[PDB]
Parts: sequence; C-alpha cells; structure tokens
Amino acid sequence: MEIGVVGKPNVGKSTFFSAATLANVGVTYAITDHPCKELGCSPNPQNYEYRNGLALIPVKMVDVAFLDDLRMASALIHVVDATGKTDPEGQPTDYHDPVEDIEFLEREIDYWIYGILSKGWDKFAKRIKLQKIKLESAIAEHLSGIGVNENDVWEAMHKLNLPEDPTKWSQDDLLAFASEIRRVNKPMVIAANKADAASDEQIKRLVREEEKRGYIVIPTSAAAELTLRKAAKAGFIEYIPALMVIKEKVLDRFGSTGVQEVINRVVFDLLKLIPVYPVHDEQFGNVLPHVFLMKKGSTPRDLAFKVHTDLGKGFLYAINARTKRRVGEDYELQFNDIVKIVSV
Repeated sequence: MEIGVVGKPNVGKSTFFSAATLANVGVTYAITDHPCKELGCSPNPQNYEYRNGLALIPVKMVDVAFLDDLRMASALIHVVDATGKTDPEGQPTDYHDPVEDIEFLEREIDYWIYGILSKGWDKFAKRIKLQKIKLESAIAEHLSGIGVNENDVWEAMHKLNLPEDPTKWSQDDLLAFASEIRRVNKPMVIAANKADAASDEQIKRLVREEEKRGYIVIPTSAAAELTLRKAAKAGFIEYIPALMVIKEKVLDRFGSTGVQEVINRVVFDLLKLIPVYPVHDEQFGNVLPHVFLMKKGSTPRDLAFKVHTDLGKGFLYAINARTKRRVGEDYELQFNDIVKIVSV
C-alpha cells in the first residue's frame, strides 16, 4: 500500500510531501489510538512506534510529479490552492476555482486507463471470445500494472451491466468502465492547502461542492506543519493539538495543520484500513510487537497471511485477545483488535 501526492505547482504540493515525509519516495505515518489505552502498557514496537498512547503506523508516500509515479498508488492526496489565486499552470491570477483543477486531474487519470483498454481493444475482445478467456481475468491482467484486482474488474462490470463478451463492449462502455476503475483504484482525498490564507467561505464552498461529487476535502497549511515538524530541537509537536505563535493562532482556527487529518482519512476512510495486532500469547517475548493495516472485512486467517504463508496455510482458529474467547472463522477484524493465531 502506498499514497501518492499530486498537484499543480505553487499550491504547496511538494511542501505537503516534505512536511508529511520528514528518491521521491518517503514514509509518513498513520496516527490513531494505540491499543494501549485500557489494560495494555509499555509495548515493545517493531514495525511501528509508540507515542503518548497513540499508534504511529508507517505508510509509503510518493512525491508524484513522469506522471506514472501514481501507477501503483492505492490512493492519492490531491493538493489544491484554496485561495484560488493560482492558474491551472500554477502562476498568480485573480481567481481560479480549485474545483476545476480537481476535474482536470480526474479526466487525465480517466483517459489514461481508458487508452490502455481502448488501444488494441479489438484484438483483445476476440482473443477471448473464442479462446473463451475469463473477461475479468484478461482485463485484470491487462491493467495489473496499475493495481487492479480481478475482483475490482468483476464489480465494475457488474455495476455497469457490462457483458462477458468483450466484442459487445462499446467505446462508451470503455470510458465509463475506465472511470469506474479510477474511482476504486485511484481514490483520492483533496487537501485544500494554504487554507490559513483563505476565508471560511472559500473553504466551505469547495468542501461542499466536491463532497457532493464523492470527494473528501480538508483545509490544510503545509508550510505550517513543515515548520513545527522541522522543529526537532526548539520544541514539542506531535502533530495535532518563537514568533511562530501565529501558527498557534492562525491555525487555532482549524484545530491542526490539516495534514495529519488528510492522511488519516486516506488510510482509515478511503481505503478503510483498520489496525490489528497479532500476538503469541493473549514469539521472542516482546509485547504487541507488530501492527497490520487490514482491509475491513478481513478475518484472522487473512491476518495470518500478512505474517507468513504457512501461518495462513496451517490456520486453525483465532482468539480475541480482548474478549478472551474463540472467534468464528468468518469473524471480521474490527478496529484495533488484538488477536492470537493458532496454526498447525
């Protein structure tokens, strides 16, 4: 899993990456309540990090800007100019609705996917109508390079009443199918950056307009968190809650720099990942050693495979290290679950 950061120049896109990442790849973090707010205490973390009762789980991040750095992205954070004082090409102007740069990015990803399907698409439909290939699998392989599942393909098709016989697919079907793939394969969160220099009216307007279109929009001040981040000597940040007291003030207005919020919304909401911790006793003797981002709907056996092939293969059953009782095989991992895996 990895998050790509995209945007036009001069809206703080690079700053957002720099800020959240402190060659073009880095590691940011997913902060939520670490299980150790109940009975749990002094954890010995290995794949993550403990911090004031909060779990900081690492996540790959890419400075996308050559725009095939997004190809494998599970999600994108699209940084835009909330003040709307930037041109499409990214240069000073009186007013340019960010909502239009959002759509710009949108169509480029849509047609990119569409061209891969469309180009050739005749000498694909017939290599499969007689060879009888599985349409889902064939498209899936063909777009395997972007991160598409045979399940994603199955659903998209199912959702748009498309036929198993590709030769019956029209161009309209292709573009529509492409868009549906983007929505699921390249979901994004919009960072309305430079919010501090914008009015509540400007921000609220873009949030409203775009949240109706299926986009999550959060105000943000990248330059700010980079500062208090790039405070690793002169003072204590986390980050959420000397003349930089202005950021304390002019960013007392949002409750934070917004950067951290965007990353949590991508991980926990967009992708719907939930933290889960596998134990040996509800191996080498450390407590709550690892944490895994599981997709909601996962089961303990799925948690077994994240650890190792055999654990998953020799799976017998699991125990909820909280309830202390044996779970079902169809049990759905819930946010922040502690689990014991039993394998032959």
